[PDB]
Amino acid sequence: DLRSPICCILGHVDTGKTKLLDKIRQTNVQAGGITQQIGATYFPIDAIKAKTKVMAEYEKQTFDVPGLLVIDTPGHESFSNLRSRGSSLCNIAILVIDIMHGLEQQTIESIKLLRDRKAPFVVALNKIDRLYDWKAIPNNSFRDSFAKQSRAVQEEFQSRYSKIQLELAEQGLNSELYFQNKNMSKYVSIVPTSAVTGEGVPDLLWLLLELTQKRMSKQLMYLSHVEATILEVKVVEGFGTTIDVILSNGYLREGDRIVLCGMNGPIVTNIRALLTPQPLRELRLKSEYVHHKEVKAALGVKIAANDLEKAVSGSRLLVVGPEDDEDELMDDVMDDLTGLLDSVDTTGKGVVVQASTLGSLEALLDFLKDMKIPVMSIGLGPVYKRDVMKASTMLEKAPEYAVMLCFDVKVDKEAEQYAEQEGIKIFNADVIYHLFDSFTAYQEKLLE
Ligand SMILES: Nc1nc2c(ncn2[C@@H]2O[C@H](COP(=O)(O)OP(=O)(O)O)[C@@H](O)[C@H]2O)c(=O)[nH]1
Ligand SMILES: [Mg+2]
Repeated sequence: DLRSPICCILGHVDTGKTKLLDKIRQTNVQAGGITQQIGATYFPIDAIKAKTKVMAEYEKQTFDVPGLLVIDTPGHESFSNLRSRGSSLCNIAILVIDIMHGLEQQTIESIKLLRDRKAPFVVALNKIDRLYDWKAIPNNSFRDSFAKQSRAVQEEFQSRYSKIQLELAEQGLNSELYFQNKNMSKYVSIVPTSAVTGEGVPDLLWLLLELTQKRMSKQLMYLSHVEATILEVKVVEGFGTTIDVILSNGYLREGDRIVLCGMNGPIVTNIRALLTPQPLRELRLKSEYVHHKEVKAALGVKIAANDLEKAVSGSRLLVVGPEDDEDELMDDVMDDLTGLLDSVDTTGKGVVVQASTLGSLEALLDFLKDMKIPVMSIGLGPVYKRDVMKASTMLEKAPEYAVMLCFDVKVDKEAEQYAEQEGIKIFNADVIYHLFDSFTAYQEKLLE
């Protein structure tokens, strides 16, 4: 019937997003069936019902979708694919904000990322239990526990919340509590949360269900064509190169013929194995993985197959069924990469760019297009000496354009030394915006 929605959690360090995730993950004693998958964890709808029971006191409950899928992996893997395709990787985003700290640098970074991404999101106001002399009711709804609290506590909460709402107003986005908010489009919804007590978690889950079911009912339907995107390319012993992928829709089976985007060219291979993590320590001891002859959306799965090393993160994966043309499909999957590649001119004066994923590369090229800096070549995966040579060619005619913009990429020591001696400039940042700031700083420092 319906397709399970995908949730992603992003916040400044020590906000409690991991702890919150663990609280939601917590085994329910009554339900159950929550499985840790590769790059994600899945919650069956019954477990959510069990967790969202108290929300019956304030809101109408709907449980149409089979489950909720959230992404465990730290960072921004949920945005490794193109923004148009982005809906597949992340239906809704959870921005965790410490009610104590309020807005922080990584928070503003994440906000800007979401605005560029045009991705819908809600904010979780975590650490509310830390409010002075807060009396906690484990796993209670927010409004109930708030009503339970003393006037002093309510006033402290109101002060901090008002401050944070003001800070969000500074970033240009209007914010309101989820029940108070009239329109989701204009106002972002705040749900106060405590990852330790579990307070607000029912509100959060209910809100996710509401937004995803109502707004994304349109977005999430069942499709017989496969829908999947590669979160990561990782090397696992006994399998060589494997790809960790989120299967948003459809069925994947062993022995399937699949085509995926690759740096040099399109990759075609047959699935040798479909793998999921194994919870039981005793069984995990024999083998770290469980094999599935067939796998059904929505879940995060590790795919083992030939020629996976060339694979690019963020790329969509297509299965050629009978009556389908594999070559046509290769062009189809490659279309995003080619689409980005064309924007760069192999012939002309430009800078060199290297990125980890398609989405990061997209954001980079968008930034350069805005700043009007031309790009001669595009790079994916680890930086090598040749990639630096590409920039080295620019040195004779234009010293200023002989630079490398690299995001979330690993640079070889040989490449590092070569660039060091040659005088090429390499920009590398964990955060995409850090690279923007440092780069503009470099341009203005060369401008003087
Ligand atoms: N009191 C309280 N502490 C929290 C809450 N959420 C997180 N913490 C604390 O914050 C510390 C670090 O949080 P962590 O989950 O590692 O943040 P993350 O790495 O950004 O996900 C942990 O030791 C938690 O005890 C909360 O809701 N209430
Ligand atoms: Mg963490």
